[PDB]
Amino acid sequence: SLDIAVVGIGYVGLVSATCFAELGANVRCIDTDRNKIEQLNSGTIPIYEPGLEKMIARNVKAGRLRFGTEIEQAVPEADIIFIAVGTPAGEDGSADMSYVLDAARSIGRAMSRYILIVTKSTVPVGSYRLIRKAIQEELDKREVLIDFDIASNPEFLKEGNAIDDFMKPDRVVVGVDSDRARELITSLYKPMLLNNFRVLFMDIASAEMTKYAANAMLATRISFMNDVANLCERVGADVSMVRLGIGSDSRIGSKFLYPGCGYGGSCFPKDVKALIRTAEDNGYRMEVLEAVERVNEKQKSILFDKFSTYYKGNVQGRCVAIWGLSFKPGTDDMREAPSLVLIEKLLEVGCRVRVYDPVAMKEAQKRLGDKVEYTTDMYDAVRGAEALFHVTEWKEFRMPDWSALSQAMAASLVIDGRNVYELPFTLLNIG
Amino acid sequence: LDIAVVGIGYVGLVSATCFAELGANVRCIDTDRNKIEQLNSGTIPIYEPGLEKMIARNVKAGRLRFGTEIEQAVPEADIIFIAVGTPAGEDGSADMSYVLDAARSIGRAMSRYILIVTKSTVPVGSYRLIRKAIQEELDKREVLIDFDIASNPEFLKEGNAIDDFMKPDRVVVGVDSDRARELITSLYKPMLRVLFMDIASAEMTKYAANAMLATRISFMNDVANLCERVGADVSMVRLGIGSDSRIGSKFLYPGCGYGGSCFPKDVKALIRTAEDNGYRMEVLEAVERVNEKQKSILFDKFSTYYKGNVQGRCVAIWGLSFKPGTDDMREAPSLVLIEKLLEVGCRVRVYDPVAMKEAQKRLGDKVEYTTDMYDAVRGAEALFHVTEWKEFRMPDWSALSQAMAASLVIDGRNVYELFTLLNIG
Amino acid sequence: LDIAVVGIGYVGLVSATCFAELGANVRCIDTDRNKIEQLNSGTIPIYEPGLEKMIARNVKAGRLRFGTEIEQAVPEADIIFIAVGTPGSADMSYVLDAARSIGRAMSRYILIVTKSTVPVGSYRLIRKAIQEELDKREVLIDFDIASNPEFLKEGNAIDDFMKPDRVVVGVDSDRARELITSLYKPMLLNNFRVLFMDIASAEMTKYAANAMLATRISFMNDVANLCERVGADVSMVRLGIGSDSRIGSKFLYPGCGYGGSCFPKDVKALIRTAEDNGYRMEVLEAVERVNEKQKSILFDKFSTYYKGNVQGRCVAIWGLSFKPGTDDMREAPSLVLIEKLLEVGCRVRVYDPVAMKEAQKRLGDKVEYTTDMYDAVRGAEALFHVTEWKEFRMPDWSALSQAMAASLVIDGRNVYELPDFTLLNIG
Amino acid sequence: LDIAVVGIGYVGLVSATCFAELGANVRCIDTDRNKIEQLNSIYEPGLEKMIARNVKAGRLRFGTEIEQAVPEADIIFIAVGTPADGSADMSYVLDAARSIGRAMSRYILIVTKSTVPVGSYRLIRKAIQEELDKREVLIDFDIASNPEFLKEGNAIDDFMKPDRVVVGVDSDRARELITSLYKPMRVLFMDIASAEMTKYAANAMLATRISFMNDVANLCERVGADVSMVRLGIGSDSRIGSKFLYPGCGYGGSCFPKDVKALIRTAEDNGYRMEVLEAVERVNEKQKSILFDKFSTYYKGNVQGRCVAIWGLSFKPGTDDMREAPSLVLIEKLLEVGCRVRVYDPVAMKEAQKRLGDKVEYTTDMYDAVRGAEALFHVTEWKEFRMPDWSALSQAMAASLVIDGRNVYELPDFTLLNIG
Ligand SMILES: O=C(O)[C@H]1O[C@H](OP(=O)(O)OP(=O)(O)OC[C@H]2O[C@@H](n3ccc(=O)[nH]c3=O)[C@H](O)[C@@H]2O)[C@H](O)[C@@H](O)[C@@H]1O
Ligand SMILES: O=C(O)[C@H]1O[C@H](OP(=O)(O)OP(=O)(O)OC[C@H]2O[C@@H](n3ccc(=O)[nH]c3=O)[C@H](O)[C@@H]2O)[C@H](O)[C@@H](O)[C@@H]1O
Ligand SMILES: O=C(O)[C@H]1O[C@H](OP(=O)(O)OP(=O)(O)OC[C@H]2O[C@@H](n3ccc(=O)[nH]c3=O)[C@H](O)[C@@H]2O)[C@H](O)[C@@H](O)[C@@H]1O
Ligand SMILES: O=C(O)[C@H]1O[C@H](OP(=O)(O)OP(=O)(O)OC[C@H]2O[C@@H](n3ccc(=O)[nH]c3=O)[C@H](O)[C@@H]2O)[C@H](O)[C@@H](O)[C@@H]1O
Ligand SMILES: O=C(O)[C@H]1O[C@H](OP(=O)(O)OP(=O)(O)OC[C@H]2O[C@@H](n3ccc(=O)[nH]c3=O)[C@H](O)[C@@H]2O)[C@H](O)[C@@H](O)[C@@H]1O
Ligand SMILES: O=C(O)[C@H]1O[C@H](OP(=O)(O)OP(=O)(O)OC[C@H]2O[C@@H](n3ccc(=O)[nH]c3=O)[C@H](O)[C@@H]2O)[C@H](O)[C@@H](O)[C@@H]1O
Repeated sequence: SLDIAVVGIGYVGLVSATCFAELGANVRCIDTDRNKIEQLNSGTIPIYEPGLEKMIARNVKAGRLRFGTEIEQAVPEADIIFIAVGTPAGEDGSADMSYVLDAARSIGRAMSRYILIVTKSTVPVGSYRLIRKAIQEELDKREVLIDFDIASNPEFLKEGNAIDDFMKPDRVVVGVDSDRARELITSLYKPMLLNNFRVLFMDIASAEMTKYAANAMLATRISFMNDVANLCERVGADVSMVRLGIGSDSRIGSKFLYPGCGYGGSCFPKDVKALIRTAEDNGYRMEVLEAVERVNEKQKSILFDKFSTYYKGNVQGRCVAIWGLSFKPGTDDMREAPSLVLIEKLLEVGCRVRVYDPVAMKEAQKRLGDKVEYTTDMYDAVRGAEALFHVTEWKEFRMPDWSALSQAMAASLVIDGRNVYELPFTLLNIG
Repeated sequence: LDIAVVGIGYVGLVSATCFAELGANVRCIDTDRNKIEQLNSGTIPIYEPGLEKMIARNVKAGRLRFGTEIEQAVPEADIIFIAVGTPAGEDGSADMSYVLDAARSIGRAMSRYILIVTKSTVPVGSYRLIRKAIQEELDKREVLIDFDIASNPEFLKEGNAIDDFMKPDRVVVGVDSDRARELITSLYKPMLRVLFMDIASAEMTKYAANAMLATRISFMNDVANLCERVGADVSMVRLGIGSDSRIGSKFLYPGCGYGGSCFPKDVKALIRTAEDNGYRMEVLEAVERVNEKQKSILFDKFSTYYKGNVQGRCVAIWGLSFKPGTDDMREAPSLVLIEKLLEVGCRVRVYDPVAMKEAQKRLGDKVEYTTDMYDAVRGAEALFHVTEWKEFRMPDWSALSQAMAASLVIDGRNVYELFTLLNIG
Repeated sequence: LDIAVVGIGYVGLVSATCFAELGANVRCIDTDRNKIEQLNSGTIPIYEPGLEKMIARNVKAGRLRFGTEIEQAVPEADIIFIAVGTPGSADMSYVLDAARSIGRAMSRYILIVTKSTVPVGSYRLIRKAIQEELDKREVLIDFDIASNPEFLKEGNAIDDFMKPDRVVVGVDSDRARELITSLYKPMLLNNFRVLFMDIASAEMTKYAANAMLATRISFMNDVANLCERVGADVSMVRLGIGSDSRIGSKFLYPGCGYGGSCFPKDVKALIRTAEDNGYRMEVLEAVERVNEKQKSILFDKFSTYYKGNVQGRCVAIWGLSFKPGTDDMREAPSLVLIEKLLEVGCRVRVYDPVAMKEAQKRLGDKVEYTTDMYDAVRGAEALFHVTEWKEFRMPDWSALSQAMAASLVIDGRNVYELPDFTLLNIG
Repeated sequence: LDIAVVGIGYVGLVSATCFAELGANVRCIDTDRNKIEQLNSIYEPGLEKMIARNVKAGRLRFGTEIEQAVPEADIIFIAVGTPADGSADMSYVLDAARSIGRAMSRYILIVTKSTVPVGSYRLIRKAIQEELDKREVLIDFDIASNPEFLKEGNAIDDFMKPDRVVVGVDSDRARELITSLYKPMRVLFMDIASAEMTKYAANAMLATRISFMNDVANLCERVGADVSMVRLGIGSDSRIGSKFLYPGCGYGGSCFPKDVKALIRTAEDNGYRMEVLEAVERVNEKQKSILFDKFSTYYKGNVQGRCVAIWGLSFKPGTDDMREAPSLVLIEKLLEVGCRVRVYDPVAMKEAQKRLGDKVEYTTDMYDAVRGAEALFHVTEWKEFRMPDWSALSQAMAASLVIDGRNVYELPDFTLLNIG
């Protein structure tokens, strides 16, 4: 088989460790957070990633998945170790490499024999050199002579579809600088990729850049379509028709062209900013990406502007309802969510904000406390509301009872940030 | 069906010819007597593979005829297509004079119901101006004749237009009446993926499509330029991101920029449309800026290589057209490179298998026109590969090195693996 | 919309639950009162990925309710789906029973949509059955009938339903088209890929799609079996042909045959429909012959390897369900293997992550049920890998070698490449 | 690279010409001096003009002597025909192999692009080696398989923009050399036998789809379903795909009929019966009788002396090729029962005359064909037939009956019969 260690319990580490176990590997998944580690082991933590809770539980029961807090205990047990720790934005916008290098030093401190270290974390081009050096310095301090290889294997799964994205990926990208790493990685993924061995091998630097360019291009599709939607509004065109009209060109493709109230999540904002910053360090300005960022920042302001413009600037103190708080459907994650930008402005003007999300309300309460009203379901939310904002397109919002909404609301006004509705109400949307 | 098509650029000529191929009776019209004259004698006014032969058989069969008079075509036609150019106007706006000219001729000549379909790339809302122009001529003549207007944008590439027309990824049609919808359906159904929408949305679709493709290129050019500074391989990065089905693997090639008669003008026109409406298209303006800078990269590589010492050097250029498979040199990256080489007093030898006459019209005696690729490099201290014509793909490196004064190749299209080779990313 | 769905099989349960997840009010009906109680309470095990949790949340939210009386749900429904069983002649009694019940309860216009796989022309009998009940009641009420076959596969049912390649709908009225459009438009955010056709063509499409899938498989099994004899690699062949965009890369995997109720049922249904009309489906008859023979291949390789002397040998089987992700063993290749093993007197140890309770219902004490994949192989002289559950993918071969009496693996799904073992596979 | 290509059918001529267009120095060889004289001075879009520019530019040359081309080439392609006991005729391929062996002066890579049965590469090596042996010379060489996937009449596009390139090799030297050839122009490397099998399996799968759809169409007719709607309904499943699902009056051409048969024969020689393919073949043979039978049934068996018209003779649009054409089965049966047959094809009429002589009347255009016709058969879906003037047809015909073997027409007076 393989013995695999994974460092990190973010989506990436948790999903990857769990899926490798599901595939028959013996896996140890490690993190510094002892509380969460014990809860993952016990099955006492709410998990909203579809299928993940049961997949963890079955692989723990089967004895193929174990959770721990000590990298130094896992290293001598593993044939391959994946660094899948966070790379959040640093104070100046560059990728914060502190957690990645902490893991690398721990690996070097505990190494007992040859091991392959694979960096799955999103790390700037050249990072593999810093990781290698950190590991080697620890071996030197120890005065030991132990062989190892490093590789890059960025992850491309999205929150909300993580297991399917991991188990049936469009491709797997792998940066290597050795035959040994290529062989070991081939043998790891060959049994998984039954349709076609679609592992793309390349040099390490190129694999690291690939992750940045991918997320940057996705963000660019979205900001591009946002600018087009906003223009459509002024000239009397229908952006959903335009989307169909251009996505049908096979050179463009039909996915990730949805305009709306912006992209959120931790990843696109942090990764676009880090790539911009890597470029600046090298004397280069990334003008397309700078524009994509500016557009997205403005787009997160539009829902409030629609609401205030409908009411001709008279919105102080009104009651409103919001459907959707998470940054996208299928998660409790609210990092960089457009909902928070809307909420913050609504609070500045003293609105009474009633919120509902099928999963993210505990996270919302962690962020907002008593500043908003938490409601039991979508219909409870709209009681007495003078506007309804549809911000995150969870499936339960898709087919509302408009009659019931109209009876419950103070004013029959819906502002759709995700362009899902057609009325049988005044409906405002993007484009 | 009896169809008229106005215009004999690739859009009008290819659509007219293909409609005839499919069994329609087609009259294709233009104001240029000389070009029509050549078409009547079996010579095409454009460089389009397979076209002259397709015309020949369809003229012989009696399904295709050419003319210079809209007013004689109109009374015979069930549907007339406006497919004339909409080049950049003086202020970057789409020049609508040719389109409205055609619209007015149609209104002068109309005798009964006709559907007018605009295939020309026209700004959103142009259908309203076109209807008004037609109505005004009907009003002058004091006649009472209904008509419909539709948008059917073109997605053809010069040089591969027949294949693009005959096997399209989709057909986009903007209509505002059932009668127009039924009539266009009956035209396309014996060919075929048909997207019906309102007229404004069809007009916008054409600009948005062209703008997204330009966007892909400028995006990849910024990535390529960064790759160079950080030691990543942009060919591997292209493979790595294009393999995601959300992005796709086509139209991701970095190089020395985009040119032609379509992207620069359509991107400009869309940015201007925005400005007229008090909106700034931020992504597109940045896409435009990146592309303008990218057309300077080849010369800058050359100059940096010779450490700024370039005066009086002989150089050779492979490729002059803005892309392979055409004589078209509008906004070509080659012209930006040549302009700069000339400014610093380089001796410039050029070869293109198709575009040399067009180059000669543009440059006169300023560059040396050579007979073949190997003839171009004789005595050269730099070879620039600017346009990726197929014949340039497998060069004899011995034959080159022993003919050139210096074995330097600066590849603006990332086709070559080995001389010193400079490339993009 | 207020929607009713009759039937609590894969198709009925998944459609009902997904419609409620999308915000509709849904009543889901079946005669089985015990199972209906367990569905409302969230107390029946469900191995369809995601389904148990989605049912529970929609029940709790009040969008999904299970019941036993169709006649209760009809006056409250805008659309009613018939998704009951139609178990090579089709038993239509369940569909027509539902149709009659609808006719007895109808108070106003309703659209009746048949999602069950039914013979071509069934819509005419369904309309006639409903009308008889209206006539008997002396009521004059208009209604429409439609066909909306289901294309989901077991093990991926929710994703298949929520993000389908297409939705096929047979209709004969604008009112029905408009109503069906209003149901699906909100779901299909990427593009509206509802294909409207006449009702008979929608019925035929369901059988023809499944029959084409079966045809690809039997085609590749004949190619794999030839590959063994001429020294070609069928995995390289699959890549070689699947890369032609006119062919495509999906459902080309040769193996120990196709199972499940659906492919055999639907291939046979077309064969029989042809015979009923003086025709013969020659390609499909061959596809079925090839599949029958393919289900003997694993045993034949085992016997040949031991030169026909196999009585009294212990063997182990990994995988019992007809495919991974279900407990469903209907027409499973595992059962054909097990039968032949028992017919020659081999001792059979079995393991499947999910299907062992079903296997015990089917086999009783005929085979030994084991606790995990490694327990299964203890003392075995051959290991058959029949159903490619993921936990089987990366085995500890040394452990297998130590536990087994002989290191022989016979792989009916072409997943393994050896790192001491002998590996036999298909092509 | 210096490349030689042996064979001047569309496979060899297109491959040779496309290699030259891409900058290679190419010598293209055939045994027929007049065809080579013509070329230095087939029906295929764009190929005439591509040959001309590459001959002028001195990258493409035609010759009759393999012997002269071999010591000049880095890579030689065998691209001669393997026409149909039913097994593949290997005589042309082996002739080329022996000539290469007779001429070799140094290491060369021999690439077989001809469609050849699994294991043929062994015979090819043996043939070349025996010649080297006869000469008592010690020269190493490699052999590879590189099957072609070109469709007649869309061949340049198929070559230049292929879905994939398939290469069977048994040496790293061959792999590097072939990689160096294609990279400047998605390449699947495998062992040689798997490459040879891939070609047969691909064509057999395409045939299978057709016969599958023809059985479904014929059934649709009997149960009141519309096979065009069924085609859209099943091809929209991404597992199936929407291309190459068109029922009609059968597949023809040289390729599918002979390759299906050859594969069936390879299997028999190996003690295996390909039951799916044998059924596919049977269905297609019967399908080519469907048009005539629809005509005879329509007229209640009383057909002697009636005049009929046929639109389309070639096995498919875009070619003059009539090998195994459904039109020939239709015409032969029409002549048997004493019908008078008028034909029109925009390209294939000279080929038809070679096969039919004076047995049919050749006409000038689609309208001339239907004059006094009591049935019009649409057999090959050439584009000029797509928007007929149905009034004009009505007036010219003796009876307004159209029998469509390609399901292209919907009527706007006429009776239309079609397949499914
Ligand atoms: O680096 C990462 O970990 C991941 O980041 C993203 O995944 P994620 O941010 O979880 O989710 P997405 O589905 O990309 O959504 C991002 C945001 O874009 C928005 N969005 C998405 C698509 C669209 O067309 N329009 C649009 O506004 C979403 O609603 C959401 O707010 C990428 O999609 C993953 O490939 C990548 O692996
Ligand atoms: O390349 C990959 O990543 C995927 O390849 C296949 O996925 P796919 O070809 O999309 O097929 P599925 O939709 O997962 O399964 C469809 C049918 O094919 C069958 N199948 C799949 C794989 C295989 O090797 N043999 C085989 O018969 C399954 O049993 C099932 O009935 C595998 O089934 C997945 O485990 C894997 O994630
Ligand atoms: O509006 C039009 O009539 C046409 O404009 C373009 O066609 P065209 O400009 O002829 O040619 P492209 O192949 O799109 O090339 C445009 C430019 O981009 C460059 N390019 C193209 C692709 C690429 O990946 N990278 C890149 O630098 C080309 O070399 C060329 O300079 C579009 O591709 C057509 O879909 C459209 O119909
Ligand atoms: O009519 C139905 O209810 C369903 O029947 C099948 O779904 P199902 O039988 O549940 O599952 P499949 O994944 O199609 O598996 C069928 C069998 O084929 C086998 N298989 C599948 C794919 C393959 O390439 N090779 C192969 O042997 C599988 O292992 C399994 O035994 C169809 O795939 C669905 O589209 C259809 O809706
Ligand atoms: O047409 C359909 O059946 C599918 O269309 C979309 O699916 P898809 O375009 O494949 O996108 P997903 O993978 O579901 O989502 C990708 C990203 O796009 C975003 N998205 C999706 C839909 C939308 O309207 N707007 C939008 O921004 C999501 O928030 C997510 O971040 C819907 O999101 C699916 O729920 C639906 O089943
Ligand atoms: O071996 C070869 O050289 C070629 O054989 C065929 O090409 P070809 O026979 O020239 O033409 P096809 O377009 O495949 O048509 C074959 C026959 O099938 C019929 N056909 C095709 C497609 C269809 O859906 N239905 C159908 O009846 C056509 O009318 C024609 O009679 C294959 O398509 C090529 O990929 C292959 O390279």
